[PDB]
Amino acid sequence: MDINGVLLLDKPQGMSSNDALQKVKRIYNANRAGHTGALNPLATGMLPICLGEATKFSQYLLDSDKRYRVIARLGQRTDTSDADGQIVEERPVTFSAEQLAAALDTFRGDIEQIPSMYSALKYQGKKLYEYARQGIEVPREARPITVYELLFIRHEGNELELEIHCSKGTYIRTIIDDLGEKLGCGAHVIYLRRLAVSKYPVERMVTLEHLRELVEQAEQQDIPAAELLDPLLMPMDSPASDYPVVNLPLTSSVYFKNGNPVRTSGAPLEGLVRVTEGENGKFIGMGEIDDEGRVAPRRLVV
RNA sequence: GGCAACGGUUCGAUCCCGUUGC
Repeated sequence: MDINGVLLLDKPQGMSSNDALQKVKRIYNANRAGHTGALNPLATGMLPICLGEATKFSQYLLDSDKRYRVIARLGQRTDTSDADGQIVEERPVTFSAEQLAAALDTFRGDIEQIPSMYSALKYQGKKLYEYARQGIEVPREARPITVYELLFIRHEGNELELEIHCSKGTYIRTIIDDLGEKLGCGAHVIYLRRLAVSKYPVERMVTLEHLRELVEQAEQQDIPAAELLDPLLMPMDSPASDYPVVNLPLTSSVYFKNGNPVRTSGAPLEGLVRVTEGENGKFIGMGEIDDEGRVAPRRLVV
């Protein structure tokens, strides 16, 4: 009975995202597990973990929006754009309040971004950071990201704190390093927390220690860790919740499950959709409307 | 299932996802 679902963990600081994933994977004794977007060791926040069948639809989160809380240290520039690196430049913070508003505004809307060499973006088979750590630079191509909202939380001393909502693949890290140059002093990130991923309730987040407490509480009360861990998970189809659902009668789905496109009533004129079966409205996987208007299976649950 | 190339995701994912080849 492999476990399937989504766990909204709150990543501990100074831990790599893969490490958090493995510990969660082991804790739930799940055969398969993947995360839907990384968080740097320094950062903390929401890191969705897809378990079992859920890993199948992880691309949808991977591509959704994320909201962050970040504090930057003005006057200093690091080689990795964050506190976890060596300082390469240190200059006086001398920008006027109005110079700070103009800048914060240049990063609003649709913009192009050249990510840090210290990232997992792939170049010729290797991770960019691999070249970095070896003291090598490679040409990068500006990527198009979207800043939905930028919030000026404050500005005290050498600190500037903001909260931003952005599209997938956004390196707030780079905005700070970029902004640091616009202002004239330099700037690296010292605090980073992902508040949300897509329309996910921060109220469902749980910390690694909290999971470890439930496990402990389980042996103690002599009950299966599952009876406590399982309820913390979101449904496996949640990653595709952003799509229209469609139900098929047991009769129409037996064909669907054999890779056969089928016809139904309330079937969208195009795009992806979640497919469910008769009564319970049980989820059986992702479909897509083809040229003939039928609902063609694309990825199914075993 | 698997193996390989390449890409994705905010950096120490071989491990998760996708394209392609076998």
